[PDB]
Amino acid sequence: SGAIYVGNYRVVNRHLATHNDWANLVWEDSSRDLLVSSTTAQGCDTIARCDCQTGVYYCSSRRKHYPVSFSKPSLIFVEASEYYPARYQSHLMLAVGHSEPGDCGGILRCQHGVVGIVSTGGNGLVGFADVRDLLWLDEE
Ligand SMILES: O=C1CC=C(OC(F)F)C=N1
Ligand SMILES: [Zn+2]
Repeated sequence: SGAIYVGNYRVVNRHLATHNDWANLVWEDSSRDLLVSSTTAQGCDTIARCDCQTGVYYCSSRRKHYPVSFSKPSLIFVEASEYYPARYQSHLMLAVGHSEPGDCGGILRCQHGVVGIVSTGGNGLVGFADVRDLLWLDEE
């Protein structure tokens, strides 16, 4: 589990969105595994605006933050998980690291701020849904 809180936006894995998220929907994209809902209170997070390929992510299944190198966001085939069938997921970054389903929502951060959230795992990789292209998160 986990979210990004930027301005009056809450960014979650689409597959973990709650009824309240869907009732306060700003934007969602199944292909990206992302959903954004509106918040009443302002959030503590700053979104990275950059093309970093190194950062640190939180792994809940290890209670640990790991430094990683990661691929640039791309359209990637993802094997079946407990929460999606095998499918193509867009805007996904991969790193070598540990990820189980419940690790989804852990933050990946670089020197510029929040890069994305854990969205995939298995076979020794961790996949992160990028948010750095979502410029509208920073305004309005
Ligand atoms: O292997 C699967 C097939 C379908 C899924 O989607 C949904 F049923 F959770 C999840 N895992
Ligand atoms: Zn960066």
